[PDB]
Amino acid sequence: VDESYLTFGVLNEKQPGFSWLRVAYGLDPSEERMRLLLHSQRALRNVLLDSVDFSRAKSVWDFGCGYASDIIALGERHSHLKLHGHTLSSEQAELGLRKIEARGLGGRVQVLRRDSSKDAPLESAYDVILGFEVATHIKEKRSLFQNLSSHLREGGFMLLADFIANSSYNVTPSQWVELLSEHGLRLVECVDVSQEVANFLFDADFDANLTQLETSVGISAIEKRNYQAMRNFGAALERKILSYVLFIAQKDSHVRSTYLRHINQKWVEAPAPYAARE
Amino acid sequence: ESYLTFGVLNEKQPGFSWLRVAYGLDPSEERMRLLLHSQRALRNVLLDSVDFSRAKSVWDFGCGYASDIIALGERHSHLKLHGHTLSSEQAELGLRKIEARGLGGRVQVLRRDSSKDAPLESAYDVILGFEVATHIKEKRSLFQNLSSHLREGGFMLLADFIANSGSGVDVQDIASYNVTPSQWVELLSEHGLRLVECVDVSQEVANFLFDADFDANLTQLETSVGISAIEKRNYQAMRNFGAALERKILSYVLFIAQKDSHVRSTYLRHINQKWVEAPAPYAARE
Ligand SMILES: Nc1ncnc2c1ncn2[C@@H]1O[C@H](CSCC[C@H](N)C(=O)O)[C@@H](O)[C@H]1O
Ligand SMILES: Nc1ncnc2c1ncn2[C@@H]1O[C@H](CSCC[C@H](N)C(=O)O)[C@@H](O)[C@H]1O
Ligand SMILES: [Cl-]
Repeated sequence: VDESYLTFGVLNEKQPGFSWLRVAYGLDPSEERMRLLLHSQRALRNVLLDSVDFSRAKSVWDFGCGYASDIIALGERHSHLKLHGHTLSSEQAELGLRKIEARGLGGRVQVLRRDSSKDAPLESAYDVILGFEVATHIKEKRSLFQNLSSHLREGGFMLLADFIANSSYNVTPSQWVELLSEHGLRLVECVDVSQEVANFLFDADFDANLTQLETSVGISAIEKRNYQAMRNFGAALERKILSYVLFIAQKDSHVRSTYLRHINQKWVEAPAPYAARE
Repeated sequence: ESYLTFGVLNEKQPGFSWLRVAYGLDPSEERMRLLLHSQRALRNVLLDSVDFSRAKSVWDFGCGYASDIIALGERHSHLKLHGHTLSSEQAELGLRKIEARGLGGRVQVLRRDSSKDAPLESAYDVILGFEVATHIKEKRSLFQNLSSHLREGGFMLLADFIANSGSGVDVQDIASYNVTPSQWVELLSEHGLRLVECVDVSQEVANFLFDADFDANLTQLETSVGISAIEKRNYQAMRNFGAALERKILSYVLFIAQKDSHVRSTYLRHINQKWVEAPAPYAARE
């Protein structure tokens, strides 16, 4: 089961019989529920990717790329792009290589075993940097954002999907403003998808389905634990303890540091609700 | 003349008369201080967005008597600043003001039509337009000329007007050709201009312009001082413009935009529509 089937998605309403886990693992045979799973996951990614004219981009850096599904998809869609992914796992980089070669993308899509908090990437200035739920797993956040912003083209896009702590490593609204502002990163938009991700994750039969999943399919103690966290994460979004937010930012060395903090505060504290889009 | 620009007051000030204070009929030093502070506060909404130490060239595409670019030139000694004006005599007066301050090298005023004529430089870091586009009918010609001479990532800073009703398309003398929210979205997006922010200062300018005794004050100005029919006409137009803001037939909006050739055109329209339809209230500012 490709990692992309196990990502978050956005659902506008909870669907009474929907279980993301049963559908992703093919345990639910409903063709409509499968198309809903895939659509919701594509819709979440699209909030970020629809901002970028990739026909005018040359290079993309995913600084926590997993099994490289996102850069593989972009590389298949835009044949001219060079895409570089970072992972901390030597084996995960090997699995990503295998997927990349099997799709003929080996010439321009790479996965490197590099620590994005401290290891420079291949290119001096990327057009787009992607991070789907990576920054919250990284302790040295200023070291990370220094490395990211140093290797981002002026005017280049940084596209993040990450969490805000409203009260692993949780980041408060005021901390996000400073992390972005200190590194010359100007938000174009924040989009709050908290409730819609909570809707996607809500599974009234979750514990039953997770057990049923573990006898039918084979899932490791690691995988089981990871899915338990996703369920708990949905509950935290429901309770508004956390927010799940999409950040569309650009490198901007020409805005004043006080004005940069003004406009980043506007978007971090008053993100656009997802339900008001087209 | 610069004492006759608009300012922002957060609430109506009883006994404050922009006309009495500007001319000196009111000898209050505190009120004179308020008048200048309010006019600076309006400019600063736009000017505070730009790190001018990292800018090299500024284009004021409708510069009046060059007051704005002279001030910027004296604050930032490295800046080149170019102003455009339609008349012949305004340029001459501006250049004399410029030369009287030793700014002749760096600051220039040209008689050029900004809707059609190319500026001196091919790519400015900042383009300024304080109530200029409202006097320019050929909006697409103008914005093509502005954007094609703006650096990638450069700032365009406009003080201008959104028409909210049919009556607000033309407010006599002060705001001649105002366009609707949807027309603003198209004018900006078609030319690769992305809003960072819109700031609505309508009510605070109406507060600045409010004078319950304007008529009596205007007659005193004619009695004590000498003003021409063209001056008298402009001052009544400013009073009536303040009333029009109170009726909300138009909005006085500050636009902070950047040239952005890399954002998708559908997304560019989304984020420009957000700011034109939901501008930040000036009052929410700290
Ligand atoms: N400091 C760091 N440098 C590089 N990669 C990191 C990292 N910290 C976490 N990661 C990577 O982030 C990934 C998991 S975080 C979430 C998964 C990822 N968004 C995806 O789409 O698959 C893993 O590949 C992990 O190696
Ligand atoms: N098409 C055009 N090209 C260049 N300047 C123009 C213009 N249309 C109007 N202007 C200029 O805009 C100015 C009037 S609008 C006045 C506002 C000006 N920013 C100021 O502070 O004084 C005049 O100088 C006029 O010549
Ligand atoms: Cl004109």
